[PDB]
Amino acid sequence: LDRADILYNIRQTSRPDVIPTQRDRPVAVSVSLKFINILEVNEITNEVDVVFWQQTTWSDRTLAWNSSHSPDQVSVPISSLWVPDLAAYNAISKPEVLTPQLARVVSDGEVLYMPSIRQRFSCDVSGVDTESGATCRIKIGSWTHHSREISVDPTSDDSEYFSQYSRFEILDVTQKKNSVTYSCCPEAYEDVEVSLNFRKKG
Amino acid sequence: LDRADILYNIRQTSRPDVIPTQRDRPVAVSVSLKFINILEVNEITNEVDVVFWQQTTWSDRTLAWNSSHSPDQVSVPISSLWVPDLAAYNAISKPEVLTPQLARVVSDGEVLYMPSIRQRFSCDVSGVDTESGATCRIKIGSWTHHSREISVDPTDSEYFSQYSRFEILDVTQKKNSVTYSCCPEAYEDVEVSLNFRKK
Amino acid sequence: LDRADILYNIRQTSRPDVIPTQRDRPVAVSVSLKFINILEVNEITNEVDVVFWQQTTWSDRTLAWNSSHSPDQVSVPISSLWVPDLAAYNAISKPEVLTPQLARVVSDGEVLYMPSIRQRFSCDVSGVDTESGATCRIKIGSWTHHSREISVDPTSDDSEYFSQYSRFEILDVTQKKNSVTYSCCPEAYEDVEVSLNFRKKG
Amino acid sequence: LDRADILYNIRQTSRPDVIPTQRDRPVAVSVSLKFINILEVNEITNEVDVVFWQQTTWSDRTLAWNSSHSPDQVSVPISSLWVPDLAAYNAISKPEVLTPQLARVVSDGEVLYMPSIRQRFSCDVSGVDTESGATCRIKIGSWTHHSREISVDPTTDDSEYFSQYSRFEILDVTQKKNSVTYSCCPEAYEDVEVSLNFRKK
Amino acid sequence: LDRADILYNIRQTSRPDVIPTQRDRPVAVSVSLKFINILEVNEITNEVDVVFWQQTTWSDRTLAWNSSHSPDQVSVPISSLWVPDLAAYNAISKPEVLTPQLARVVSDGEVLYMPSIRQRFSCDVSGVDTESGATCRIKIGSWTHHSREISVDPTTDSEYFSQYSRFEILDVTQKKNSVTYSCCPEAYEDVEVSLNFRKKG
Ligand SMILES: OC1(c2ccc(Cl)cc2)CCNCC1
Ligand SMILES: [Cl-]
Ligand SMILES: [Cl-]
Ligand SMILES: [Cl-]
Ligand SMILES: [Cl-]
Ligand SMILES: [Cl-]
Repeated sequence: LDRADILYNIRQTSRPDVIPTQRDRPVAVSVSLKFINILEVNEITNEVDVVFWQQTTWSDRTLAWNSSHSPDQVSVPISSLWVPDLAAYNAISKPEVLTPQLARVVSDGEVLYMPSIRQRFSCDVSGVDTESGATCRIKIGSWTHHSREISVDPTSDDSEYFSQYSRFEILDVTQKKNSVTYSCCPEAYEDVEVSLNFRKKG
Repeated sequence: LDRADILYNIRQTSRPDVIPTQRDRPVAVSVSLKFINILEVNEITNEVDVVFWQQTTWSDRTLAWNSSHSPDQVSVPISSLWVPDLAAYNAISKPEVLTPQLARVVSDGEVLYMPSIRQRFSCDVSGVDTESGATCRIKIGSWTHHSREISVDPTDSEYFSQYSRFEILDVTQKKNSVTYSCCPEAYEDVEVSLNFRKK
Repeated sequence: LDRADILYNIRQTSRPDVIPTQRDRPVAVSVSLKFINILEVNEITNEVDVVFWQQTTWSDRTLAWNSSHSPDQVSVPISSLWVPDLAAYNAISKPEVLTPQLARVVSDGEVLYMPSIRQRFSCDVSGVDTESGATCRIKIGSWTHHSREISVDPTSDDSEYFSQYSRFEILDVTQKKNSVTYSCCPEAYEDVEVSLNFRKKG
Repeated sequence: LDRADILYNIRQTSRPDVIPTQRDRPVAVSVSLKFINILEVNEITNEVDVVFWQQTTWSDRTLAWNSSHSPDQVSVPISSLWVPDLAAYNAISKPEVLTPQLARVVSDGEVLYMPSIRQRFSCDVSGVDTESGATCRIKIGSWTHHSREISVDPTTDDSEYFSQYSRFEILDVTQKKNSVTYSCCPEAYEDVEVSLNFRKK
Repeated sequence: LDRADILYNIRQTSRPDVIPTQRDRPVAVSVSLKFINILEVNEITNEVDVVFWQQTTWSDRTLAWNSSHSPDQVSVPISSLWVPDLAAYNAISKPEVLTPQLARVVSDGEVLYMPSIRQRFSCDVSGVDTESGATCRIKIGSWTHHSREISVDPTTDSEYFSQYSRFEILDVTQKKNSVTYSCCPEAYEDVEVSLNFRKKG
């Protein structure tokens, strides 16, 4: 197969509306935030404007092809793929996607989608101008798929991609798995809670 | 049936333009606002910027499937479904939808659509910096469907951000049904009274 | 007929690009503005930011159906209908439509379209902080259809739907029929001139 | 023919991607800006926010019909027509189109497209608060079509449509045709340079 | 062939989803920024708002046609072409494209795409109000295609820069880099554009 054939096959048989569950197990989605910038912070309103790369991976076996005498990977527009319906629970703006909306598909059906996103959050900005800094928690999970359909799991240097030119610096990033069960319903919705410990540079 | 078959069937036979009335009874739409944040308040202009989850439920029997050896529920893009034409009467900005535009469809044809919306409203901000607080009333109803086509009923502060400059004292919901001088028909709305104050 | 059949028939046959002229007479469009709010006024720049319901009615006989044992009216997306190409001649922002873009179609082919619009205008803001108030004139008519193709005519209490919470109050609204000729072309374009007499409550 | 037939024919045979050149001669595009308002001016940054009607005309013979016992003109969505790829070279915002995106098509294939546009420009705001005023020059031409494919010409009262309520007033509007060879490409690109001489009241 | 036939053929066969690699060599993409304006600078936040023409060229042999008794070039909507998935690594706003989204396709399959973009960047604004000025570095490369799939090269400063900017350009250098990230084995090529500029005195 060449790239043309693989991309034709994916475009022609793409069920972007269909979660690729295998044998009634959840789709395992990995999410890791790489912080790139902290642009605007307001300690009065507890609001932050952040840029991050959202490293997102999952398997869709319907995409897989025999890689013998074929490309190992192709770039696919996300409009031709099922993508997890991830939302930031404490976002106060729509995600501004700064990058081309393409994912990488490996011949085994692994998908890697890593958009650069600028987004505003409601989180704890208290202590931002102190030595110990602020801890801003960002929660990202499936909007409509509970734990039997989508599982979310966290997956380098926290500041490896962070802009040296930000007014802020990163002290620590932790990414941990949470679940919310709401009063209305019995099902749990999984999220990654990303704790961004940062401060204003002196 | 698997998810692929159910979602194919819905996509292929979706009449998103067709209100799913049964036996000439109105479609019963439930609306409950879960307040998440109060972001900007202006007591001079009487304007508020609010984030809420708009819990919206109704039945569309045309979506229903036999759930024996099948999923009980699927996630469906709202572009493939009829959705009530709800509007906030006192909104002064278009709703900014912060979440994926998917609904949950249950095998009995129940639809649950719960977008996170940021929107600006014209309401009473007077008293926001006092102990008793402000009461901001938000009215939501069908823009074009009268009471014989759509009924709206209330089904709320539990998921409010601890980091807001504001706090919720109380949320009350009433149903209103208004017949205007021009027309014979009644228009239903849910009136949500948000009593909040600066911390 | 049921709603499903009527909406199918309209979607299949509507011709949204085709002005429904009868025997080469103009399409009679009625326009009435119901003011809902006055949000921002600037007496220096002579600019106002207003919210209004634009009550718009006309007949399209191609939409009509036999109402015996059928609904008298349906809700139709405006993308499935011909709609008059109305513009505010003194608008300085695009109309922000706040409401679902649906019209009501009666079985005789009468259409009622009433969007809630927020829009900014260039008009006379002088006297806004006085007892007599400002008179801000808004002109609305067809962008491309002259008087032989579209006629515009004005169609309750002026303040009936006006927000009690506005910094402003309405003293009077008058709506009258005008015509504009541009220097380039011989034809007249009909408009409704809406005079909004309002003042600061102070 | 009635309007329904003409609009069906245009919609069914519309090649909006295809420049309607005749025998490898350029498409003659006429462009005239009618200024409606000057909303924000900044003499520090040399930026202006303007509203104008962009009167745009050209011929597309593929649209033409026999007008005997037929309408002489129809309103057509620009999504069903080829439109010149005009750009303002010194625009610093996207054109905000305020009006329905319809053009007039005459039975001979003449197209008239006149959107109301709000747009921000980088131009000379110096002297805006003086008697002689500022001269803000706006250059509009085809982004991708050189002079053998598109020619641009100014059309053959400057304040006739200008808002009486603007903080500003128009002293003069002049339009001149330029034909410029840029470093990237060997071909010449035509533009209309519109000089807006205006001042604060 | 006429333009209508060429544009039909391209629309029917272009494969916009398919990188036009030849014999498993990378697609050679050339990128050069022509700075048009510097609109807003903030030395406190280290943010700049810039307008530039992004001159972008590559070959797609699947677009080629016999140019004998045919146009040498056509204007094609980029939605009908494969375009490199270029991103500015230090952009903090989405690119605001100010120009019609058309590329030029030559009969040999060479593509020229040159949008005017307004975009905000995180870069070194320190020294902007001094004689030596600030040096703001902008890195542009393929978001998803590593060096075996896409190579990025500069073509070899103030020619199109607005005389009305509050700022002036002292120097522009454009040089080729390769970045390997810790997670993954492949290198991604980028053009690093160093914009040395200052406030006019
Ligand atoms: O459906 C969700 C929900 C949240 C809160 C309440 Cl009170 C009810 C339902 C849970 C899944 N994510 C979207 C919202
Ligand atoms: Cl690829
Ligand atoms: Cl599902
Ligand atoms: Cl209906
Ligand atoms: Cl017409
Ligand atoms: Cl061409």
